[PDB]
Amino acid sequence: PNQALLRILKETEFKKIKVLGSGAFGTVYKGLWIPEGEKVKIPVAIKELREATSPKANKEILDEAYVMASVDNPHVCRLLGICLTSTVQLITQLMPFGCLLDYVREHKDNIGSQYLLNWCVQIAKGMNYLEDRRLVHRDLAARNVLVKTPQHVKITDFGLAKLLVPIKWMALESILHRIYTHQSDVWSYGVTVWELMTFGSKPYDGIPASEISSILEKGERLPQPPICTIDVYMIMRKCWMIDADSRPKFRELIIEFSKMARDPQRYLVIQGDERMHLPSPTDSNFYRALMDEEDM
Amino acid sequence: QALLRILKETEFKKIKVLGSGAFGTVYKGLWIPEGEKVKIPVAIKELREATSPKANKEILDEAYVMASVDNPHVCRLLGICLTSTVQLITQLMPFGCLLDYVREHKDNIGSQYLLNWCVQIAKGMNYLEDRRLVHRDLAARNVLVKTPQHVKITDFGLAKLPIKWMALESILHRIYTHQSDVWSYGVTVWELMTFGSKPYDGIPASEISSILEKGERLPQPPICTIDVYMIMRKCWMIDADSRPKFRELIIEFSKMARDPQRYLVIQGDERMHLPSPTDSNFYRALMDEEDM
Ligand SMILES: Nc1ncnc2c1ncn2[C@@H]1O[C@H](COP(=O)(O)OP(=O)(O)NP(=O)(O)O)[C@@H](O)[C@H]1O
Ligand SMILES: Nc1ncnc2c1ncn2[C@@H]1O[C@H](COP(=O)(O)OP(=O)(O)NP(=O)(O)O)[C@@H](O)[C@H]1O
Ligand SMILES: [Mg+2]
Ligand SMILES: [Mg+2]
Repeated sequence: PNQALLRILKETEFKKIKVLGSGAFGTVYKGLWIPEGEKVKIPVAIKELREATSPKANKEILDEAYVMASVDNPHVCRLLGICLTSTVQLITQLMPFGCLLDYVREHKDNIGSQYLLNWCVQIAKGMNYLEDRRLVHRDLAARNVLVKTPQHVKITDFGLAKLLVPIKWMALESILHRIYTHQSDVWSYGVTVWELMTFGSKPYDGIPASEISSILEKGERLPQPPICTIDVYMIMRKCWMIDADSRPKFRELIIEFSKMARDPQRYLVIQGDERMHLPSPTDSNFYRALMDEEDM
Repeated sequence: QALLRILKETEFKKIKVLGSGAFGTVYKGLWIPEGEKVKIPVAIKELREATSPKANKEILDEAYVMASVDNPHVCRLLGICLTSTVQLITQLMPFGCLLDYVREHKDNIGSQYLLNWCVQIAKGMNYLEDRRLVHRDLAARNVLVKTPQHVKITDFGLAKLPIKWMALESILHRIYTHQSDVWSYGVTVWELMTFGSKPYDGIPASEISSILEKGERLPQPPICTIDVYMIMRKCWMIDADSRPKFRELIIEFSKMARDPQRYLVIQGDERMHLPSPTDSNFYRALMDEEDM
């Protein structure tokens, strides 16, 4: 792993200036990195991990980080820099749009089927890249897709679970036997797609994680999203098959959700979809040049 | 046409006043995507002379061209807003322009850095020559820094819509060709090698065209060997067809950047900053995702 792809930061190089949110693994501040000997202050995203439980040695952390920093894909967020102190602080590119989950919740009325189906494509491509790299995310969820632009999404918090439980997003084998494979990540992908098709609903609402394994071991799955058709749900329902090797491979999902994007009026049904905002070329280039710029 | 976004004056909102010049004024702007909760830092250019609907037609037409300059080393016109007066939207560069940068880093700036900016500025200018475009307003002030290791040329085609940088023929006959930009390039390079000095300082603009014909040229920058100043001087030939072409200055500078100590003599060059691989990937990943 290119040991130059991860830059070691001294705590004096950057500043916390805001709290964007917290999760099971740490707190994420919006940050500013002042290049040594420069008057500019560049927007970053510091995530401070919480040690528990229980802690890795400084060297082993580096090794895992050198791997998270070696992630090169248009749809997978890469670890830019790290900071070892009394705590460990990860540094990534600041995403102003926030996570995808929050995005749809904000826009439950404005999304077109073209958008949704495309995000499933981008997430799948991203997960596929990770799969091809023999890397297991472990923690895939719609909260963990950041929106770079409304038409470009990426995946964060990769391999954090390896350093340091999202029960309602885990496949059965992960819950019961701590098994984590590219196929368990597929199940999580299914839940994520569910989250998207329901404009930010909560998986198993009211049902305590305590016994999610129970309902699952009894064949209980999530409601067929209101806007989905059978073609689509057949796929989701396939991602949640107790037999792991029965679930779709990511490369196949790319093709599946791609084929569906060819005519999104067919696989998805939405209020103003007949006339809802499709990404215009002249609009997309503006977004890309000003905010994106990365090869994809 | 997809390159130029006609912005509604609502979408964007000026904020800080970054500066003013010959062609207009610059503000730190904010593009607020119509349906989004995001505020995104841009760079706004309010042309200093107002404009009417007919001049607008001619303006957009150039604006499409400016929107099409797709080069890592030349700034692209992202969006435009026709109103009482025309407004242009480009990327905002926190590092500011290359001129103010050299002056506030005289002692920090080493061989490798200077000789590289030159190469880049040549690449950008060569791109404009390859596309038969005439910059007209080249100067260290027009060359923006994206990262201390990646510079870009701005205010292209703004002239079509400065004496001390202009070529002789530009001053005496308002002629602007690629070789006349090669002249402005020479002065630009000079600006840098002198860590920001003013060209022909103490000599009134109206009397600049004069001294040129008597054979007066900017002095050899204190840090320049003859391999370099020979090139700067060749850019200032009276015969336009005699000065270097941009495709050549790229080569000749690339030659020197592969052995910086020799062609540029700077005190404390031995300790001077080397752009480490990691520190670079950090800048690129964070700021310039255009593979610098
Ligand atoms: N690069 C980023 N840019 C902008 N916001 C970010 C970025 N990374 C994380 N966030 C925000 O950080 C907030 C919460 O931090 P986080 O640690 O990701 O919790 P989480 O991912 O929702 N829960 P978890 O599954 O345990 O990681 C999320 O809502 C994200 O929107
Ligand atoms: N994209 C940008 N990002 C940051 N600053 C910018 C950007 N574009 C222009 N500026 C600033 O705008 C300020 C004023 O420049 P301007 O009004 O274009 O005239 P100028 O730089 O003197 N060139 P000129 O046209 O010959 O007057 C400069 O100091 C730049 O630093
Ligand atoms: Mg997250
Ligand atoms: Mg300028």
